[PDB]
Amino acid sequence: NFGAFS
Amino acid sequence: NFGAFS
Amino acid sequence: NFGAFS
Amino acid sequence: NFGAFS
Amino acid sequence: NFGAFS
Amino acid sequence: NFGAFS
Amino acid sequence: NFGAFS
Amino acid sequence: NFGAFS
Amino acid sequence: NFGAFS
Amino acid sequence: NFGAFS
Amino acid sequence: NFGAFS
Amino acid sequence: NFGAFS
Amino acid sequence: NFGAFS
Amino acid sequence: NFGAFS
Amino acid sequence: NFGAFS
Repeated sequence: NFGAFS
Repeated sequence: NFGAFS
Repeated sequence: NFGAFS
Repeated sequence: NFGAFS
Repeated sequence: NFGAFS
Repeated sequence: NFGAFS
Repeated sequence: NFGAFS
Repeated sequence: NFGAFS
Repeated sequence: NFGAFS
Repeated sequence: NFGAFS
Repeated sequence: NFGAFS
Repeated sequence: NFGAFS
Repeated sequence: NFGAFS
Repeated sequence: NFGAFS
Repeated sequence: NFGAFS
């Protein structure tokens, strides 16, 4: 799972 | 799962 | 799953 | 699990 | 199984 | 199974 | 598990 | 199993 | 099992 | 099992 | 050469 | 060469 | 060469 | 060469 | 060469 600016 | 500016 | 500006 | 600015 | 930006 | 930007 | 600015 | 930015 | 930025 | 930035 | 959101 | 969000 | 969020 | 958040 | 948050 990857979140950036989210 | 990938989210950027989302 | 991929979301950008969404 | 990876979160940056999220 | 391989996922990149997904 | 292969997913990129998906 | 990895969190930065999150 | 391989995940990068995912 | 291999995870990077994931 | 291998995890980096994950 | 591959560019996405770049 | 690979660039994403870069 | 690989750049992500860079 | 690999850069992430860099 | 590897840079993360650097």
